[PDB]
Amino acid sequence: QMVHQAISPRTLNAWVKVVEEKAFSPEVIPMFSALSEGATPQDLNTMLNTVGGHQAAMQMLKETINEEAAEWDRVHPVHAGPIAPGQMREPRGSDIAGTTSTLQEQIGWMTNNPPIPVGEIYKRWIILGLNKIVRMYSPTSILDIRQGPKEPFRDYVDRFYKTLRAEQASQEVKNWMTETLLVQNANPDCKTILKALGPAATLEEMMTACQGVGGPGHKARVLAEAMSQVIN
Amino acid sequence: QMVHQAISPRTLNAWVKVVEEKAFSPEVIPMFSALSEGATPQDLNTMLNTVGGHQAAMQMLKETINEEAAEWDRVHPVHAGPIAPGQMREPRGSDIAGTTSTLQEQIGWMTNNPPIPVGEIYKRWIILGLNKIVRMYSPTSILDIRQGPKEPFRDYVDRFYKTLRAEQASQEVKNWMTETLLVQNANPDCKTILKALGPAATLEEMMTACQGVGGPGHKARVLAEAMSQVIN
Amino acid sequence: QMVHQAISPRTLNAWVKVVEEKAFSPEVIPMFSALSEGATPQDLNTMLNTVGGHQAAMQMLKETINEEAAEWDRVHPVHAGPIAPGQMREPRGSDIAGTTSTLQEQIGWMTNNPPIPVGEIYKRWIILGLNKIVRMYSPTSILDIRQGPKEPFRDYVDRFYKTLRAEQASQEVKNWMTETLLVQNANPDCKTILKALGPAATLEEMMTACQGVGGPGHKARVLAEAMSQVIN
Amino acid sequence: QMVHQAISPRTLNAWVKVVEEKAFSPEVIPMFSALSEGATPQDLNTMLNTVGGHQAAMQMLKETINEEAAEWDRVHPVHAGPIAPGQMREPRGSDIAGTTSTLQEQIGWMTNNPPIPVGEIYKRWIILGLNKIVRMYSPTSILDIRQGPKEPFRDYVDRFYKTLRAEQASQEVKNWMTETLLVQNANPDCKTILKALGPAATLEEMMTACQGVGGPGHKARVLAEAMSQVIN
Amino acid sequence: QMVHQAISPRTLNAWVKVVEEKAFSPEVIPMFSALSEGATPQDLNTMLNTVGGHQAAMQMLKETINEEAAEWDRVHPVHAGPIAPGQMREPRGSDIAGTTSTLQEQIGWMTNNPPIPVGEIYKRWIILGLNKIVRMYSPTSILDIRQGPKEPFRDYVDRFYKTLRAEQASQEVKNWMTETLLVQNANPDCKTILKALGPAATLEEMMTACQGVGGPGHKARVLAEAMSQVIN
Ligand SMILES: CC(C)(C#Cc1ccc(-c2ccc(Cl)c3c(NS(C)(=O)=O)nn(CC(F)(F)F)c23)c([C@H](Cc2cc(F)cc(F)c2)NC(=O)Cn2nc(C(F)(F)F)c3c2C(F)(F)[C@@H]2C[C@H]32)n1)S(C)(=O)=O
Ligand SMILES: CC(C)(C#Cc1ccc(-c2ccc(Cl)c3c(NS(C)(=O)=O)nn(CC(F)(F)F)c23)c([C@H](Cc2cc(F)cc(F)c2)NC(=O)Cn2nc(C(F)(F)F)c3c2C(F)(F)[C@@H]2C[C@H]32)n1)S(C)(=O)=O
Ligand SMILES: CC(C)(C#Cc1ccc(-c2ccc(Cl)c3c(NS(C)(=O)=O)nn(CC(F)(F)F)c23)c([C@H](Cc2cc(F)cc(F)c2)NC(=O)Cn2nc(C(F)(F)F)c3c2C(F)(F)[C@@H]2C[C@H]32)n1)S(C)(=O)=O
Ligand SMILES: CC(C)(C#Cc1ccc(-c2ccc(Cl)c3c(NS(C)(=O)=O)nn(CC(F)(F)F)c23)c([C@H](Cc2cc(F)cc(F)c2)NC(=O)Cn2nc(C(F)(F)F)c3c2C(F)(F)[C@@H]2C[C@H]32)n1)S(C)(=O)=O
Ligand SMILES: CC(C)(C#Cc1ccc(-c2ccc(Cl)c3c(NS(C)(=O)=O)nn(CC(F)(F)F)c23)c([C@H](Cc2cc(F)cc(F)c2)NC(=O)Cn2nc(C(F)(F)F)c3c2C(F)(F)[C@@H]2C[C@H]32)n1)S(C)(=O)=O
Ligand SMILES: C=C(C)[C@@H]1CC[C@]2(C(=O)O)CC[C@]3(C)[C@H](CC[C@@H]4[C@@]5(C)CC[C@H](OC(=O)CC(C)(C)C(=O)O)C(C)(C)[C@@H]5CC[C@]43C)[C@@H]12
Ligand SMILES: O=P(O)(O)O[C@H]1[C@H](OP(=O)(O)O)[C@H](OP(=O)(O)O)[C@H](OP(=O)(O)O)[C@@H](OP(=O)(O)O)[C@H]1OP(=O)(O)O
Ligand SMILES: O=P(O)(O)O[C@H]1[C@H](OP(=O)(O)O)[C@H](OP(=O)(O)O)[C@H](OP(=O)(O)O)[C@@H](OP(=O)(O)O)[C@H]1OP(=O)(O)O
Repeated sequence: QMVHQAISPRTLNAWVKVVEEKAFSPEVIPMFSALSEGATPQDLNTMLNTVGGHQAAMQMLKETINEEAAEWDRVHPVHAGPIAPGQMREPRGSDIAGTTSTLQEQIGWMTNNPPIPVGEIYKRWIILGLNKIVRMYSPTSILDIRQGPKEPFRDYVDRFYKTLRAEQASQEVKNWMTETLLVQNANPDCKTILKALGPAATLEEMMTACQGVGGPGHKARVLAEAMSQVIN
Repeated sequence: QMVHQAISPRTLNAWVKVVEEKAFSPEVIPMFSALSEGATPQDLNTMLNTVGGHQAAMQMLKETINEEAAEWDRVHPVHAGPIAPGQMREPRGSDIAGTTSTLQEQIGWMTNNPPIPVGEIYKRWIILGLNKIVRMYSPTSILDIRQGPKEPFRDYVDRFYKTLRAEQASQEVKNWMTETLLVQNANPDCKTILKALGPAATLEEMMTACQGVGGPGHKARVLAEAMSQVIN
Repeated sequence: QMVHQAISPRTLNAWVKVVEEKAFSPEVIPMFSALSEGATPQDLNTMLNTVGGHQAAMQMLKETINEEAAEWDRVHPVHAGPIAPGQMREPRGSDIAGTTSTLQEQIGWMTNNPPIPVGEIYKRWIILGLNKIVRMYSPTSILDIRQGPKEPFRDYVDRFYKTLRAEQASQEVKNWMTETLLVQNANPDCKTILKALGPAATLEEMMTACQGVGGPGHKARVLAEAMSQVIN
Repeated sequence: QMVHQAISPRTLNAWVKVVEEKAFSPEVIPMFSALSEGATPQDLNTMLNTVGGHQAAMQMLKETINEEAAEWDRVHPVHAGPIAPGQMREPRGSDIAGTTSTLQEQIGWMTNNPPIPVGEIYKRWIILGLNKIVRMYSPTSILDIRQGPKEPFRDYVDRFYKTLRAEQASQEVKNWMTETLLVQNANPDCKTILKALGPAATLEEMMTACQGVGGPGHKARVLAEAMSQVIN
Repeated sequence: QMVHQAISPRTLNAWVKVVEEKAFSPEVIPMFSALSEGATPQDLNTMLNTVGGHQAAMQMLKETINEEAAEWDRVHPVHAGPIAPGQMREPRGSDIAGTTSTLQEQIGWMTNNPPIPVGEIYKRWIILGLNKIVRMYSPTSILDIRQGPKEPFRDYVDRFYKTLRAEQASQEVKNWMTETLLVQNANPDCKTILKALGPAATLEEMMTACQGVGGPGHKARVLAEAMSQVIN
């Protein structure tokens, strides 16, 4: 037969925009519940594959799906023997998840009498994964990258640029983030030097200027400055 | 038969990441060319539907595809007469674009003898559209929203928030953009008042303070201050 | 039969020069796409084996190819039974990647009716790997090796020479890099000592001169110098 | 038969615009590869013939194509002579490039069973040529035409006007280039005289004024001025 | 039959790494002799085609191979008459070089009774070529580009950038090379001006500042300054 509730182009685009705009806020759960209703496991897998970024969250979702597939296998004992020509094989957990089943098999299960709604079962598994992501997963934010009090400026710059590469933004916005947040979120010891350097300093100049922060000479210099302020 | 070069989960995710990270920089043309080789028009349509945002760009792409389909229809004249039972209908432009053709028909055209590579024809049409986008389309940027010299502060705030809603960023990043760019990119007449308000000013207080800029009272007051400087 | 699109000597040399000149900049993706079109998986493997250096990137590419081969195996079920004498075995994921297939088998698949373009499928897998490399892989640079603020000079020298051995350069250029960058990219505490040492100092004398930096005596001496400057 | 992927008017116009806008930046390689897919060698030659200017680059491309045709002829031995009435002659290197083959022969090769993708082979040869151009060819720029320290002003003017005639620009832009760059890019010895002449000076007047630069009289005069400054 | 000593992926990669790391130092001769032993002329040609850069060296090697092939043809007289059906044609010099012989013919010669080791003969020819390269070929070096005493700065800059384009380095290393060596290896007359310009000067500003060096004005000015020092 045919699946009447196969996802339309606008449904897929709406799901993509939901993920891009809201990330994994709780709002994602109702949206996925409504956009994916009636769809085959193949359509749900398409929707899950359209998620860009958030690799850790997607791995969490995959783990949850695998656990639910194991639970399905536990509850449904394997039947051994020759299947009737009219009948078809009973779904397994991987069949529900669509890893070991074709679209035709999923449609056959969904449109059979009695019907096995593999799409809805898989949808509930995905919802469990999404709930776990919403509770547990925290996406990386370039706004959260601050230099530690004893962190070398080079390591902080490396973390900043890694997070910026993972950041969802336009290249112009990422350039503006580099120009604004990197110096601002440095620790006070490095920030003093960076401000003394001037606004026109390049990254190499900034990195050389802070290369000694925490070394013997810089420690002695700041200690002597504080002691001189005290004596005066 | 079956299509061996149907897009895999990783192929679709790579396309999604390419669009999210590069927007419509020229790099999008090779990637789409390489990620979509040998795919059916249905897979191409899926890839196009996973593009979030850039609605004007997608409208441009659709116009280009429609014009290419019209060109195909002009080149291939429709032949009147019943098709042979072992033969299938010759594709029209809409058939290549995937609008009026099913996946089975596309596979039949691609795997026939002689083959009609509808996927590759549609790929070239999409590449023409993408080239037009890369040449002529410029995405909206929150960094580009600046108050006009005579523009009311309300209108500028409205434009800023519309562009922010359209911006591809996390909610925390969007909040930071609101806290940073809105006052910064205001015109000097509003910006002096906004600075006089102080950092703690809310949006409504900021908008009330600038409500009279350009009115008779504000014009008279600034002229009076300037002539106070002059006749000092 | 024969493969009409086997890579020519100039095609292979062009690929080698692309890798040597641009490393894994995005330009590598279109170039590989155009140089390898119509080639057997054996030719693509020949092209991949000519990449000198970038071992981590090539391991990434191999992981991507293995994932795509697993996806192929998942989508193509194994058929058990006696193959027809006029027929050949259906390609598996390793067969497309060329690990478990011979050049004759690849040519037979590519030139059969219906054809299985194993070269094109493998090319898309390699393109996915190259896209991952372009996005995620960053080659080591001798210019990026700087001494940490608390790093011993000997450890920094070891890191510098390891990176220099990995660097793509002529031996004369590498000697010039040793003569220019090693002292330049040392931290301020070691740089002071190295500059006081003189331009004729050897590597052993430089390591001896900086051997005590961060030790108790050096710390006391720099502290005393700072305090003396403060008292005076 | 007929070629389904024959270049459309928009495809050819896009190729022309790509060449006009980007000259031979790396971007030309993907665009060509995308615009020329599935086309006959005749369409490829039409695409190549629309390149205006860059004659040296076109010559390099022709040399690369001839080299690839020679390689093809080396790999494919010439048949004995008994051509089957139902079969057609096997293509040579010149047939792949379309110099000695007609459109009908190219279509026959492309649509035959087994197929010989003469268009794609030729496209690979053209891509090799374009890669050579991108790597090696540098277009002449009016911005780079500067007078040598001992170059006569007449010779520099002649070089400037030759380059300007070769430059891609409108006549008004060329006139503005003449009014701006010619005096600006002269050597200091001629530039001083040109500045002393005044903005209204014509080309003939400037050329007459600089006719003596480097001669014994001008050298003696400039030396005398320098010595007079020294004595005073 | 089959060639048991066909080059493995690691053999080819080792040869590529040898050429990239050692260029044509004498170490290349043993390495090539060891990696290539027992291989067909086709494998030898692959290894030679994987050499990027050093085009003059490769031309020398090709000339040496052609002369050795001529020597082989002189020593082995061509015999007129039909070859025996069980026998194969006797190799010519081009057959040993692999230009006019297919892989099947090479394998047939190497595995015949008595055997003709065309691979070993070709290897000795290549060794002669590599020896000629090691003795007579010196690769271009960016470190060797120095401005002549009265070379115009523009010509020296052109030479520097051509050599830099030919240089085997990463783009970052080439940028650093431009930042360091170009001013450093200018002649003293231009170098004084370049230092007077300052570190922030662009290439166009440097070319304008040195455009007059060697012209009448600059010669008179420097002579006048020297005479000022003398008559001081
Ligand atoms: C052809 C088509 C119709 C299809 C299909 C199709 C079929 C099956 C599956 C699949 C479903 C369920 C399980 Cl439980 C496993 C499994 N279990 S296992 C042995 O432990 O790994 N494997 N698969 C791969 C299988 F089946 F192919 F083997 C699956 C997918 C998933 C959909 C999915 C994506 C996701 F993110 C998280 C999920 F929970 C499920 N997509 C992938 O898995 C590929 N992926 N994975 C991960 C990650 F690791 F981060 F989670 C990532 C991807 C990514 F999308 F690239 C993206 C960056 C993130 N799609 S179409 C048009 O969409 O291409
Ligand atoms: C079921 C499935 C396999 C399928 C399919 C499927 C089938 C056909 C088409 C389609 C293709 C070509 C043309 Cl030429 C037309 C057409 N020509 S017409 C009379 O002028 O409108 N109509 N269609 C709708 C048709 F065919 F249904 F009639 C099409 C699509 C397109 C793919 C596409 C997306 C795109 F962005 C630009 C394109 F050029 C083509 N997607 C849509 O069209 C929906 N869309 N449109 C637009 C816009 F208008 F902005 F461009 C937008 C969307 C959006 F994705 F929401 C996104 C915000 C942007 N997908 S699946 C798993 O992928 O869901
Ligand atoms: C004879 C010939 C025609 C052939 C062939 C030939 C045949 C197969 C393969 C191969 C292809 C695909 C997979 Cl998926 C695996 C696999 N999968 S596995 C079980 O997990 O390891 N193994 N192979 C080895 C196999 F098949 F032989 F078993 C492969 C290769 C690869 C080509 C390749 C190179 C590459 F860099 C990255 C790739 F993704 C694929 N070359 C190698 O792999 C050897 N290599 N590997 C790595 C690394 F580890 F860094 F990635 C490195 C090399 C290196 F080249 F030395 C270089 C330093 C880097 N070539 S010829 C003229 O070319 O000599
Ligand atoms: C009927 C029709 C459909 C056709 C065809 C048609 C057929 C063949 C060829 C051709 C193709 C390949 C080779 Cl390898 C040779 C060859 N090899 S050879 C013995 O060394 O000269 N000769 N030809 C002439 C041949 F075959 F006709 F004899 C060719 C062309 C080329 C296409 C081409 C253009 C190009 F720029 C660079 C190329 F590599 C290939 N166009 C020309 O060559 C004319 N050209 N050449 C050069 C230059 F020298 F600068 F590169 C220039 C032109 C120019 F366009 F004027 C432009 C200023 C530059 N077109 S159409 C479109 O006319 O209506
Ligand atoms: C298909 C395959 C199995 C094969 C083969 C294959 C077959 C033959 C040959 C060949 C061998 C010997 C001679 Cl004596 C001649 C010849 N004699 S002649 C009439 O005077 O020119 N011609 N050939 C071309 C022939 F045979 F096609 F006619 C050859 C090559 C050579 C191998 C080679 C490379 C080399 F550097 C120096 C050599 F001495 C020999 N590679 C080329 O020639 C292409 N090349 N040439 C030169 C240069 F000119 F600089 F030396 C350059 C290249 C380059 F690689 F691009 C690189 C920049 C340098 N490869 S595979 C997988 O490897 O692609
Ligand atoms: C009589 C005078 C008024 C004064 C009073 C005394 C005097 C003084 O102290 O001023 C002693 C120094 C001299 C003699 C001047 C006169 C001028 C000359 C002269 C400027 C002459 C032109 C010559 O130039 C050339 O030959 C051109 C050149 C490029 C070198 C070439 O052709 O190769 C040079 C060599 C540059 C000299 C330098 C010596 C002095 C200053 C004298
Ligand atoms: O007590 P110490 O044995 O002398 O330890 C010191 C000291 O650590 P203490 O807090 O225990 O005193 C310093 O201070 P902390 O950072 O750990 O708070 C620390 O680092 P800093 O000097 O940068 O502050 C480092 O001192 P050093 O920089 O010399 O490594 C360390 O080791 P030392 O014994 O070598 O001084
Ligand atoms: O000074 P240059 O820029 O190099 O050019 C030359 C050159 O001088 P050099 O010795 O430095 O090369 C000539 O040679 P000399 O006599 O000084 O040895 C000299 O005179 P001659 O040409 O007669 O030999 C004179 O050349 P000119 O007669 O043109 O003045 C001079 O100046 P120019 O740069 O103007 O040629």
